[PDB]
Parts: sequence; C-alpha cells; structure tokens
Amino acid sequence: GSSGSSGSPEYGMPSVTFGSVHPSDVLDMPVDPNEPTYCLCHQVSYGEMIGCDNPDCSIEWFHFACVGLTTKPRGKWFCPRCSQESGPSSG
Ligand SMILES: [Zn+2]
Ligand SMILES: [Zn+2]
Repeated sequence: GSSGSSGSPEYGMPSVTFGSVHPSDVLDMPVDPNEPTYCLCHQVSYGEMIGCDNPDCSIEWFHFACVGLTTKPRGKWFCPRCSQESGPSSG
C-alpha cells in the first residue's frame, strides 16, 4: 500500500474607500398625502379637530364627521372612547 499528505497557508485583506455629498432642491410642488394619521379612522389629521381634553389619551385627536362635532368646542370635549360614562340613556 501507500499514502501521503500536504498543506498550504492562506490569507488576504481587501481595501475600499469613497464618499460624496449631494445638494438639496425643493421642487415647485404642493403638499403630499404622505401625512400621519391620528383620528381613529386613521385618516390624515386635517384642520377639523377638537382634541381630547384628557392628557392621558394617546390619540387626543379626531375629526368632526367621526364623532359628531358641528364645530370646535375648544372647551371640555372628551373622546367617545374615554367618556365611557354609565347611565340610563346610552350615547
Ligand atoms: Zn376621523
Ligand atoms: Zn380621549
């Protein structure tokens, strides 16, 4: 019979470097629908708003056509999710 063996080392080290900056330019265009949503309906928070008087309320922001608010009470208006009051007549 017979047999044998062998071997060989190995190594390496790459190298790369670069970098560049680009200027800014606000093209002539109006706003975009890419706005955040607050109201429960998850729709763009527009002017029509009242804000929940409750400071704890995370949303504390809704519309009028979602909670029936003819106008902005700018007073003591609590969202229909916080009030959760209990009585004879529900609503
Ligand atoms: Zn809404
Ligand atoms: Zn609330």
